[PDB]
Amino acid sequence: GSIQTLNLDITKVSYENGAPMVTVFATNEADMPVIGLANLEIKKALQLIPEGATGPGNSANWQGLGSSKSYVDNKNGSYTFKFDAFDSNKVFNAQLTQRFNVVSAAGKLADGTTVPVAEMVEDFDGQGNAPQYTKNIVSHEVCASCHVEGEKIYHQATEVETCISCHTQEFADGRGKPHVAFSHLIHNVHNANKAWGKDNKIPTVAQNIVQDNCQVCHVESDMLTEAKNWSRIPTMEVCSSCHVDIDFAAGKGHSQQLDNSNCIACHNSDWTAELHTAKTTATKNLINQYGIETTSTINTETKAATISVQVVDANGTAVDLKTILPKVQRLEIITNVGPNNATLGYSGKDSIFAIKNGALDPKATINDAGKLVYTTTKDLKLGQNGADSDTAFSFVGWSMCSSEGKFVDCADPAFDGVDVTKYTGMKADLAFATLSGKAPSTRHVDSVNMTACANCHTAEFEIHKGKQHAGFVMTEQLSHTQDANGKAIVGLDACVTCHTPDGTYSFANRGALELKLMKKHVEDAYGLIGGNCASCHSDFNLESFKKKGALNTAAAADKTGLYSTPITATCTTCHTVGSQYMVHTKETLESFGAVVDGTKDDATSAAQSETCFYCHTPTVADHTKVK
Ligand code: HEC
Ligand code: HEC
Ligand code: HEC
Ligand code: HEC
Ligand code: HEC
Ligand code: HEC
Ligand code: HEC
Ligand code: HEC
Ligand code: HEC
Ligand code: HEC
Ligand SMILES: [Ca+2]
Ligand SMILES: [Ca+2]
Ligand SMILES: [Ca+2]
Ligand SMILES: [Ca+2]
Repeated sequence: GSIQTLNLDITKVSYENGAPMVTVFATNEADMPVIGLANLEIKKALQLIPEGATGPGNSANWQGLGSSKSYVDNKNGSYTFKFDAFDSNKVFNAQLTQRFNVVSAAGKLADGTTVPVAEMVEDFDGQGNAPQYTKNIVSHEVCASCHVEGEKIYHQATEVETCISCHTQEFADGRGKPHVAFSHLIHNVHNANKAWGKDNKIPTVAQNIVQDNCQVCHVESDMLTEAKNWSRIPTMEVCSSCHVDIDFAAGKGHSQQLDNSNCIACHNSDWTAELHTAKTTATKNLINQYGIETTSTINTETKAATISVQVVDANGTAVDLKTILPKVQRLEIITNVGPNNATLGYSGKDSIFAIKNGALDPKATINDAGKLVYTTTKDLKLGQNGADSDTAFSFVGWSMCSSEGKFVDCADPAFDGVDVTKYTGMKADLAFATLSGKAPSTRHVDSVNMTACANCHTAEFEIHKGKQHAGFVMTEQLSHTQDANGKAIVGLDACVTCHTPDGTYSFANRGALELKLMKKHVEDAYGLIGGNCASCHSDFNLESFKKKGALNTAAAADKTGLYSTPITATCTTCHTVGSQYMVHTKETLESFGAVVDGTKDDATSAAQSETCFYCHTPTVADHTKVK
């Protein structure tokens, strides 16, 4: 017995006896009543002091009325709370909005049914009817974009409304610590201008992901009537969380301000909203001005691929590349072979900067039809490694010079791409060709897609933008399949051009795509993701292992490549052999048909000999599952 989702509703609030009696109804995912909850609580009872009541320009704030763990299980899915010590401070005012924060701890019913954590708030007037006014600015869903839903965010709770219900102005005032008010703390912990906590943690990682982008948490909503407070209610307490060098009292960094009375007079909502979103809005507009449509064909005689790039405008109308060449900062074409198991490795792949700072490479031309045309020079070894090796796949990344939200001429032929304020990564593309002229093979894209990446990195993520690459913006341009609802899947299959089974530039980096994303995020995003496979995966495509060969897993002493059988390679990214993270010894893994950091030939020969999935039945919900 296990409940998937515990739903909680406050269905009745009665003040007929003085302190409120609060009834909560608990249901599961099938809307069935949940009887026997042992850890249900009113974590906070609050009332809302309205905007400006504590002084001109000041925020609304949640005044404390107490808490209760005293309830009766009514044996029908409902639970009725009483307060032993309601409103200890004697501040209860029936003219104010009343809030209850209800939490149910993860654990078990008597029958031993597992129950997950649940949290909610609901607001009422002072007689238990619907409320007359609210402070509804954000909703828990925005935090779940980046923080694993149902797990504690830092401490105490899993949903932002619970945080807000404890980290009040009254709480911060009572501790003599303005910074622990939630409206200060939330921006402070994602912004690197000052450290937080006893340890002076500098939020470097949070700053690099959030980038002060208000729209990752402040989202327009009909369900949130105070959503525009982020631009409409400027206060020194909140604005100082990132603007840490102003002293309003002393007029240092700013004209003196002794209260919040005049902030809105100068800091109008339009200006605050525009200035903090201007750069991301401008970049997004630049990215959406142009597209590319890419084709590739194989010469049946020479077995070279010819890649043709059509620039298009926002409407999909042809643009002759000659008209914008002076503003093309880079265009790169990377070609590999065998989309399900790349065969050329990193050193064998075909690659070219066809354009650099307005200059065509001599190997690339613009034809009379205004398309860029480039022919591979590397041996593509088409057809030399089974049916999959009939297909060449070419990834096109490009960038355009830009300044303050406008495209500009690339004025410097040697511009090295380090200063990312001087150009924009544009929409990348993927083109398939076959030697045989049959339909191309394509990689599966049904287990991970760019929608997952975009939850943390935004849809405008210019991947690898800098000295080495133009910046790859991943969109429906390189979609070749739809999901069961007919939505275009934006896959990471193009990334395999470089993220090959042989790795990237070094054999030591687990460069294979099957290893690299999981390696990077277990090392650098563990605080957000940990073991949460669902942060990237809708599914595991375990059938894909039947199309894989050896995967590079290490470098030998002499810098040559060591390889594992593919399931072992994939699991050992996190579960390092010989470490505290892997019970199976090397000898045991070999007993299950694996090659562990051996030769490419031994790993290739054994690649379909692994018995792992006889015992292991991993799902995204539980990757650890065994018979
Ligand atoms: C992605 C765009 C994010 C959204 C939306 C939110 N958070 Fe976040 N948070 C994010 C990162 C990358 C980090 C740094 C993690 C690290 O390992 O350093 C954080 C950090 C926090 C913290 C600090 C605790 C810590 O883990 O360092 C807290 C308390 C926090 N975040 C809370 C939080 C809440 C309540 C959000 C919804 C309003 C929220 N975050 C959104 C990335 C993102
Ligand atoms: C009371 C019931 C709490 C709830 C719910 C949450 N937090 Fe909390 N938090 C609480 C206390 C008593 C303290 C210590 C404050 C102090 O005096 O120093 C904290 C501290 C934090 C901090 C550290 C803040 C800083 O040092 O600048 C963070 C980052 C924090 N809390 C985050 C947080 C989040 C995201 C919550 C919802 C998931 C949350 N807290 C709930 C008490 C309470
Ligand atoms: C999530 C990580 C956030 C980002 C990024 C930004 N804000 Fe935010 N803000 C967030 C929360 C959870 C809250 C508390 C809401 C509540 O119900 O208490 C806020 C609050 C503000 C406020 C206070 C509004 C008020 O009524 O006093 C302002 C003025 C505010 N936020 C502004 C703001 C701006 C300008 C940001 C981009 C630079 C921004 N926020 C980012 C969560 C997050
Ligand atoms: C961190 C999440 C921030 C919060 C909260 C606030 N601001 Fe901010 N502000 C932030 C950044 C990263 C920048 C630079 C923006 C850019 O792209 O140029 C700003 C800038 C300002 C400015 C203009 C710069 C100046 O020198 O005046 C103003 C006037 C400004 N911010 C005001 C402001 C107000 C009134 C806030 C509370 C509502 C506020 N900011 C919060 C980051 C963050
Ligand atoms: C008009 C007379 C003002 C009043 C009243 C307040 N502020 Fe202000 N502020 C004003 C200007 C002209 C600027 C510089 C704008 C620019 O783009 O250069 C500012 C700047 C800020 C900033 C940003 C500081 C920085 O980035 O260096 C913040 C965070 C800020 N102001 C907040 C603020 C608050 C909270 C106020 C009421 C207490 C307030 N300001 C009053 C003009 C005026
Ligand atoms: C939030 C839970 C994340 C999801 C989902 C994905 N990524 Fe991520 N990524 C995340 C963090 C916290 C970091 C480290 C940031 C730091 O400052 O250290 C990363 C790092 C990357 C990098 C490195 C480049 C960078 O811009 O920092 C890349 C290239 C990257 N991530 C790509 C990426 C892709 C393609 C994803 C979908 C498979 C993906 N990430 C998911 C947080 C999160
Ligand atoms: C060749 C032109 C490449 C293409 C196309 C892509 N990547 Fe890459 N990536 C490349 C190298 C040479 C390296 C460094 C060596 C290494 O293997 O680590 C990388 C690195 C990454 C990383 C690690 C963090 C980082 O350095 O940014 C990640 C998470 C990564 N690459 C992801 C990735 C994705 C999602 C791609 C398709 C959108 C992609 N890369 C393409 C070389 C090349
Ligand atoms: C985003 C940062 C990821 C997280 C978190 C996890 N995985 Fe992953 N995984 C990711 C990518 C980009 C790929 C490559 C897809 C490709 O086309 O090669 C993978 C691949 C796997 C595979 C191979 C089978 C497949 O579905 O493609 C397995 C078995 C796999 N990943 C397992 C796995 C587990 C168990 C995770 C949680 C502990 C996990 N992944 C997280 C990106 C990310
Ligand atoms: C990093 C993205 C991971 C990859 C890739 C895989 N696993 Fe994993 N696994 C991971 C974590 C963070 C944890 C929790 C560790 C803990 O605290 O216990 C796990 C756990 C397991 C377990 C249960 C633990 C045990 O001692 O057996 C199993 C059985 C397990 N993982 C299996 C497994 C398999 C078969 C994988 C390849 C398909 C695999 N994991 C990849 C993180 C990651
Ligand atoms: C049945 C006879 C098994 C075969 C065949 C393989 N594994 Fe296994 N594995 C098995 C058990 C009972 C456990 C422990 C489960 C638990 O919850 O404790 C495991 C564990 C792993 C783990 C997790 C390791 C850790 O966290 O310490 C991984 C990554 C793992 N196994 C991988 C794996 C691979 C790659 C195999 C084929 C070569 C393989 N296992 C075979 C049972 C069995
Ligand atoms: Ca209700
Ligand atoms: Ca909830
Ligand atoms: Ca900070
Ligand atoms: Ca295309």
